[PDB]
Parts: sequence; C-alpha cells; structure tokens
Amino acid sequence: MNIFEMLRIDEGLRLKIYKDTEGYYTIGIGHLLTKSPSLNAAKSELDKAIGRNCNGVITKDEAEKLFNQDVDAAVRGILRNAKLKPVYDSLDAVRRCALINMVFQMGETGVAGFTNSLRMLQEKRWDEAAVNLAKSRWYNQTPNRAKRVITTFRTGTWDAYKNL
Repeated sequence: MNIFEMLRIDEGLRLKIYKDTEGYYTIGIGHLLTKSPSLNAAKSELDKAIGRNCNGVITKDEAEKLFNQDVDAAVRGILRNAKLKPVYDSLDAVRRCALINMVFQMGETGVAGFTNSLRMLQEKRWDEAAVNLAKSRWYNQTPNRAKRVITTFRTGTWDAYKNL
C-alpha cells in the first residue's frame, strides 16, 4: 500500500463534476475546484486546470494527472511548512502517509491548526494523539475516513485499509 492507493480509497474517482461532503464542486480523485456555488465557476476552473474545454467531464488520465499534482503539492507543502515539517521528519514511513492524507483533505493551514495532536505525534504518544485527533469537526463530519487515518497514526500499519 502507498499514499496513492490510500488516497484513492478515501476519495474515490469521479469523472464528472460533483459535490464533495462539504457541498463543494470537485472532480477526479478529490480535486477541489472551487468553494463557489456556481457550477459555472466550477466548469471554468476545470477548463483552466485541464487546458481544454471539458464541459464538466474529464478522462481517467486527466484525473490521474491532477491527482499526481495534488499529492506532490501536499508533500511540498508539508516540507515548506514550519509547523508540519518537523512532525513529518520525526515520523516513520506509514505515519508519514497519514499526515499527507490529512493535508490533502484539509489543507496545510487546517492541519497546522491541530497544535496539540501535532505535539503528541512528535512525541510518539500514539494513543494520546488518537484520542485528541477525534475531538474535531473533521472526525465528526467524516468519521469513517477520520477513523482510518487515526488508526494509521495509532498503529503505524496499514490495517485500516487492508479491509477496503
């Protein structure tokens, strides 16, 4: 299992514009297009992103291309972030995947806001951090996906996904 497979399980693949859990316009493998209510604003962002007139629809290849960009950007974002980098550097390979997942879903800024959980992870207090992470809007809104991520941080294994 790797970050790509992990995220492909959590986000799904959709070739037509769709609304995410938060009601935002998305396409592909969790690629947010706009927080704007206009489908037209969405279709415009999409064409800009692909470089063609897509008319709200893309190919598998296009979705994967966006996906590669997003994971790359997520990684680079963590490495450039003063709050995130140190945590990342302190973690083992599987747990690193878990932080990437959170950043991909919630953005750098959002994850950087989990001050206490970050501190616990850095200190390798697995059980404590799992409990703290669950006290969030994130967990209440997308509980199955959050539990998967949380178990990943808790155990350092891919058990939560070996099911799926």
